[PDB]
Amino acid sequence: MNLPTAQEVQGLMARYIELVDVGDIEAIVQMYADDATVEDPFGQPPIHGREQIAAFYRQGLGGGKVRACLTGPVRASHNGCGAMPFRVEMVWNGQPCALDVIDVMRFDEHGRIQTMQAYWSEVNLSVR
Amino acid sequence: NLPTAQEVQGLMARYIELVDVGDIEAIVQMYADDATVEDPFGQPPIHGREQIAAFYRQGLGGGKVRACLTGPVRASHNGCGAMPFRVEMVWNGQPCALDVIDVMRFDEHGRIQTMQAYWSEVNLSVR
Ligand SMILES: [Cl-]
Ligand SMILES: [Cl-]
Ligand SMILES: [Mg+2]
Ligand SMILES: [Mg+2]
Repeated sequence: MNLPTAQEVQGLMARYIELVDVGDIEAIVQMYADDATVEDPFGQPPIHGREQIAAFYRQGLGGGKVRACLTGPVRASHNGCGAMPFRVEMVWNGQPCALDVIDVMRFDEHGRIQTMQAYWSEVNLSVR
Repeated sequence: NLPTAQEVQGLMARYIELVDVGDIEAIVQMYADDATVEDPFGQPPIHGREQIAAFYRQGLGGGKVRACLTGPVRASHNGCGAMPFRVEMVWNGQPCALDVIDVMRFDEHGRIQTMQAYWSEVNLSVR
């Protein structure tokens, strides 16, 4: 693949959720560019490179008990970017928690996620 | 410093509220002087307070475009947020829907510095 057209952005971003949804940490990290960055949550400094991004997803996913699902359609541009709304269900002190998130991604000219920014803070964390 | 995350859920909601009711001056009053609009994302940015009016007067001048949040605003703690919504509008004279996510930053007074609107045709439907 080259720089993903808008339909290509959509399928990639939905796969990405499918991988979070099963917790294939290594297939996730192989969707990123070797020198990608992750800002998650957006505002905290960035995480550079596949090693660090791998350490980030293992800590987040390698537990407890994380599921994820789109909560509306992916919105894709014609320059290989996109944004998607989703909800992450996890376990916290045995209490089922959920977190509403939007991730923005910019891809590269091979269909690899070049930057990801995840929008959320505690206003989107609803403990039940 | 900057609006609190909770001040972001409020500003971005109010923005939606004003789109829907169609108020252009109340939209345009939300934009800091040096703001930019990228709508769609993948174009060139629009900057100039008359240019940004004008952009809201084309879209909205007909008086019948609606809009509403389709899920919660996601607000950061560095002045920014992102929201999903659905627009009702006219295209090819047929009622249509368009799904959109806007990302916004704000300033140090609660006005908009950058707006980015993500969508393309893959997000247009015909009713
Ligand atoms: Cl949605
Ligand atoms: Cl949502
Ligand atoms: Mg699944
Ligand atoms: Mg590269």
